[PDB]
Amino acid sequence: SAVKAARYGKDNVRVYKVHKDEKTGVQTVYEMTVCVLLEGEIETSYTKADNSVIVATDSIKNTIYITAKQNPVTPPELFGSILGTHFIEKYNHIHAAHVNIVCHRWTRMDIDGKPHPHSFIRDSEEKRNVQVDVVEGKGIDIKSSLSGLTVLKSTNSQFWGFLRDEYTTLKETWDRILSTDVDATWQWKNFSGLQEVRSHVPKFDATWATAREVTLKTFAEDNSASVQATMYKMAEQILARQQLIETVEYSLPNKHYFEIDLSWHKGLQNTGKNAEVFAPQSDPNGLIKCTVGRS
Amino acid sequence: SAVKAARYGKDNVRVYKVHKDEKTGVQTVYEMTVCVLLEGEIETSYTKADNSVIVATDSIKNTIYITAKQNPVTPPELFGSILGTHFIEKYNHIHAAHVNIVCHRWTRMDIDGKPHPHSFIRDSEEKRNVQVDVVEGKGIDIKSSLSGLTVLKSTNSQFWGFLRDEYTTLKETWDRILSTDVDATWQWKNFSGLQEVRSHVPKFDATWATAREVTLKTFAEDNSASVQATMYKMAEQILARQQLIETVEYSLPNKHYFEIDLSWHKGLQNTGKNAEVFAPQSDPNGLIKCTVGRS
Amino acid sequence: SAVKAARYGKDNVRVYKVHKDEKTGVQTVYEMTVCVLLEGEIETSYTKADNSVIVATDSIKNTIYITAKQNPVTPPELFGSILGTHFIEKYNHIHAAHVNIVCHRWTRMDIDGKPHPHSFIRDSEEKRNVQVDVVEGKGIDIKSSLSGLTVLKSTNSQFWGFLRDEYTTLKETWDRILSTDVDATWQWKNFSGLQEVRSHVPKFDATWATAREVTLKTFAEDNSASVQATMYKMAEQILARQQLIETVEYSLPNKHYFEIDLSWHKGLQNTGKNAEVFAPQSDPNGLIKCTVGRS
Amino acid sequence: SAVKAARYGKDNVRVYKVHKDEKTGVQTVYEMTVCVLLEGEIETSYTKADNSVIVATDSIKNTIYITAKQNPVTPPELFGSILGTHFIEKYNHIHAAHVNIVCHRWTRMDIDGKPHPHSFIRDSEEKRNVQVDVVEGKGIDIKSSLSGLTVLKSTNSQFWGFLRDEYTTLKETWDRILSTDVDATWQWKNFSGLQEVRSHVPKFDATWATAREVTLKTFAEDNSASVQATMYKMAEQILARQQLIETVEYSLPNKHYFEIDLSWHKGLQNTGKNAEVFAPQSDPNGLIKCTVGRSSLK
Ligand SMILES: Nc1nc2[nH]cnc2c(=O)[nH]1
Ligand SMILES: Nc1nc2[nH]cnc2c(=O)[nH]1
Ligand SMILES: Nc1nc2[nH]cnc2c(=O)[nH]1
Ligand SMILES: Nc1nc2[nH]cnc2c(=O)[nH]1
Repeated sequence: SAVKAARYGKDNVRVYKVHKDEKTGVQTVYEMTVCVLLEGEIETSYTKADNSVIVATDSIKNTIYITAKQNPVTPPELFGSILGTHFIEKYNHIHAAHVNIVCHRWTRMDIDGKPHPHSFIRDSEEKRNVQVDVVEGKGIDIKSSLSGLTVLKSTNSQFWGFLRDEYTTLKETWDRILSTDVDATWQWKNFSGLQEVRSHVPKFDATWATAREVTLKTFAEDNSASVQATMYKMAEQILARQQLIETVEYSLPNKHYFEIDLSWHKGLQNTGKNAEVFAPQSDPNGLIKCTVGRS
Repeated sequence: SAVKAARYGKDNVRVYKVHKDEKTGVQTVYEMTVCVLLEGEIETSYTKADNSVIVATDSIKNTIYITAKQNPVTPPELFGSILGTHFIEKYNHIHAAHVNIVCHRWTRMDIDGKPHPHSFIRDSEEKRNVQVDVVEGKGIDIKSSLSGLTVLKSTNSQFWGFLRDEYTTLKETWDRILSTDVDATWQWKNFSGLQEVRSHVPKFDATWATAREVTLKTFAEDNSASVQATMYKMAEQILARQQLIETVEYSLPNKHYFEIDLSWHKGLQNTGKNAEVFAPQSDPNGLIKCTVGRS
Repeated sequence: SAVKAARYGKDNVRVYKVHKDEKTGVQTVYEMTVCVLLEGEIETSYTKADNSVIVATDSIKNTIYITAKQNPVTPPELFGSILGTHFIEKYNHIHAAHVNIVCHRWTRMDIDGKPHPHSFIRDSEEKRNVQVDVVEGKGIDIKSSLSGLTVLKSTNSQFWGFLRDEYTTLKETWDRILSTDVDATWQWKNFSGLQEVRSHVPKFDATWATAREVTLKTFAEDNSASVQATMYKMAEQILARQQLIETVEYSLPNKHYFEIDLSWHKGLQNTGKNAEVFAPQSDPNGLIKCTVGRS
Repeated sequence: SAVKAARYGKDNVRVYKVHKDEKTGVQTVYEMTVCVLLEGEIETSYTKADNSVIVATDSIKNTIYITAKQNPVTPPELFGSILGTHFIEKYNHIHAAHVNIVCHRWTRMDIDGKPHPHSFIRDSEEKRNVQVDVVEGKGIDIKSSLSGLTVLKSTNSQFWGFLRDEYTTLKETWDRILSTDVDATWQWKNFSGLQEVRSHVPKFDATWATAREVTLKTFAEDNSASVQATMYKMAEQILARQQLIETVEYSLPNKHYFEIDLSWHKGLQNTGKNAEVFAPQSDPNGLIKCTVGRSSLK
């Protein structure tokens, strides 16, 4: 046998960092879950039980804290690159680092129409993630995204003209409920090193806000008959507003709402134009994926 | 042996309702999970295997759907009362109905700084619930609540002066993080019947908004060395602002954030006054409860 | 206002203990999640923010570990009584201690047809729990239970004879799938103190086994048209076999499996006597409860 | 801009099938969750909102049910093949079918020392899965695995001799607790088509049982200084017991049990040789992976 591939590291490392302003007295908090996986000349740890090439995962957890203490944790795209570079630079035998970061929401509270200096609320289970691959000699690869974004539109969505055969029973519709969770991922053009990443810092937070805004707006305004076409319009706008992006990827898990026919009960009308009460379905669910690039 | 208590019904009944305004064309959606358990002279289903006294759980389901279609599903406190009343009025042997409703958040999307007519977002995992108890010849008991409200304050929270013995290792503190999930419940005075509940409708949504605002404010502004003291303050205000309320119950699971001593590494200062990076703890967690009533 | 009720303590405290047999060298492991809530003269901590009467929840945690170290953690009924007793006896202003324990399975591995001395496998997600209420001058109250026991019988289950009205659409059946999670609890007669509990120790593990065996046996053998009737028989046998038990309580959340009509496709027969493929339903579900006592 | 990649289908389709032996009266049940994703000339559905090329997800669901009714659902490897094949063979514009199947346990109950004819128990949250990729003109690729296998050994596990530096605080140990959730996947050699998969049907259940056995036994008996070394040995044996296997992948999440120092309480000894009470840690956790293949050395 032979080791064709190997990674290892620490997962689920929860980190919280606070920023205090001595002047204004305002405080800002950052909470995220980090995962670091290493690659390199560690083959013997598997084949010869040689631990000498092993940087303890516990030490990888230590490095994460230490790094967050000496560096800025925002934007996550930067912090990830810093954390990733450290490993391939500090350890001669390590040649790849894979960093995953999940950012939780801690939105500043508004008390009496005013932003509180030190109170926060988790206003959503929506996440801002980044997957940064740092490979020796090959620069830095970044993949930004947002997930856990749940949306619904009560009308202005249709579905007809689809293939029909001996396996179809679905009835075409010109009005229906469209609900889904949004997983959007934008891949940045390869970066040569930390210095290049550092120089584009301003673009990160901006592009994210751009991705979020485009998604919501397009979703809300688009009177579709093809979820596929809807997400394609979403990817176009993103690619157009940010030149540094190489590809945009969407993954929309459809959430179905069934009509309930109650006519059997005193001629109760609750279908088609009279549909008012629906039964949300936990499963199954449609899944539509999409990767869009430049011509 | 003998049956001392029995209940049965349908759980996890997902429901969705949409209200359309022909005039403006603005739509509104409601989604919730309903549970209905029944009580009465049904012992024989257990003892003699007699089903004749059993109202099918599938029919309880049908009923929930029908009820929603024929009535207003908001406020929940009202809808719950109607649904519970239905069973004791339609069945001779049914003497009590216990309805549990969980309302999910579908916040209206703001596009271009203007509310969208038919697009929604799940802006939180926070819920608004109700527990209605309809008992023949004893009125309707209603318990309202809000849960899943997660907050954190980076300062202005202390803890000192607590009991100290041979089992204590916790050091006193005058500045720490305070994070928790909020579970607040207010119990209304017993209503005589559907009519009376219908007469106080406007107080349900208002009392809920009030309970929410007081919790958020008190938490944010109170600088106490006692989570206990803070929650009592919240209950006080709620009881003072709504006379129709008998008791207010709070249950706060204290989520801890530990200081990370990094001194062992090049004398890095990250404790006490220099504490910037913390480690969130998934478990365990303090749990503080409290039921406040009137003198 | 006035404090009607108050509790507080530590929750989700994970504990693991290993017992090494000094003769054979065989190791047995125990793992469980503990929760401890205290009651007593602590009102002032809420009304006057007086922390002097507060035993830190951190100390509560510490006490759990220490107690586990100096005492046997099995059976959980004993360990819960020891832990509960400690708090009311060590603190004068503490009058009640509510201990909840969840036991996780760590089944010994059989390797090559022989029990391994120190390797375990988490076979089920089924738990064994205990709730122990230790109240000063009122003895020790113990509620044992098993939960998370999932079973299914493809046949020998019926449902017909139930009530039928204008809300009924369900067809009666004489063959159907019965699946459900099992939640069984057995209340022990009130115990005077730790001394009494200790003397009845051998009865705890035994009865749990009995409850589990009866539940499984009855469910599999009973050919009934009433779940309610099946659970009652379960309760009966448990009360007959153990006199120290006062009441048995079952809570069965049904899991439905619908037939799938496939006649629209080449007249495929998949209903009634030809039903082979079914569609498991996540929700909603029927919930049947029952508390049985002695005449 | 342009469409680089595109898939779509039905996810989380729960299925239950029962087999009744009219002779013996013994019934056997099967439950699984299926996911089917399709690929092909469907770019227009994105670029020009053309649903004409779209096979409704609802119809994909119906198809799973029909296929389940007309064919065996065991072993999963076979069923996934039968299902993926159907799509590329029935739709000219559909070129690839990605089928994911999760198998839920329903173990027959033993009552009074004998197996019950129609009663089962969910004796574990452990699962048996398969990922089948049917591509037009490329054959059938199969990835079988087992997951959710949680194990723990209270001793006979060590960790010393690792790299130490200014970021290191961990102390060396010669006796510790080793617990982990096992995730094992074995890739089969490419199959030309359905007929070839059918011929090998018997190897599927046999290899699954071998992988599970090898995993448990090795975990139990190995006294290794590294989880890496222990998972390598497991892969070795599996590759050695089945020649149709090309690679074996292992993903082990080391769950930690920390010692608790109680000496601050009357000098109570609870560390090292005296350790009895441990604190299980929910997070974070170590994560070790590795893909083992066949050597080129003769
Ligand atoms: N087995 C094992 N234990 C560890 N503990 C900390 N790091 C490691 C590692 O790489 N392997
Ligand atoms: N066994 C059983 N099946 C049901 N199906 C619908 N309602 C019921 C009920 O009360 N018991
Ligand atoms: N606020 C608060 N913090 C604690 N930390 C430890 N115990 C307690 C308690 O009772 N209240
Ligand atoms: N939008 C949309 N709705 C569907 N409903 C069933 N299949 C589909 C699909 O592919 N797209």
